[PDB]
Amino acid sequence: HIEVVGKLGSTYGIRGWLRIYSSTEQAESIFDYQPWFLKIKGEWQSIELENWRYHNHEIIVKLKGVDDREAAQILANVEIGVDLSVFPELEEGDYYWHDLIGCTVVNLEGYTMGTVTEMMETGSNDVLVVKANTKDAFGKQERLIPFLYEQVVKRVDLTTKTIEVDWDAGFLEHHHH
Repeated sequence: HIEVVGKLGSTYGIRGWLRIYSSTEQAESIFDYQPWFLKIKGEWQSIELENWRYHNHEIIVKLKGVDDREAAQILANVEIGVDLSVFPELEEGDYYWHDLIGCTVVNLEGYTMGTVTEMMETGSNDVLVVKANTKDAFGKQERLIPFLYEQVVKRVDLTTKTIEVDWDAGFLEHHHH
């Protein structure tokens, strides 16, 4: 279950913010987990993160119940932990699918197919449900693109949240040339 991933520091400002030091393998990664757990009196106390930002090469955090210098003072130097245990076994697809939701699909011709709103499994066939852009060139509202690696879905790039596919926009679409 719970594993240490950081430590709270000195209070900043007068409204509750305080510095942070994360043991997380890289750095900002401690922010991909919720809720957080502060070890107080040798016990894990759950706590919600509200926001965070940079203050001169120094990350600073703002927690839910903390709203002032004195309330943050109490938390100085306590360990932060998160629940890294396994997630429930999915009855459909895999966790990686979740990263495709919201990506933009563009075919080999550079045409923007729209934003993928859902991965749909109908039987043994998985399909990306793409919400076409407002009034796109071929009059389609939605596209069902087979989630097939190599022949249809060429690449996924979360760096710019994009999915490249070899899928015609419409019958009359012009090709490479």
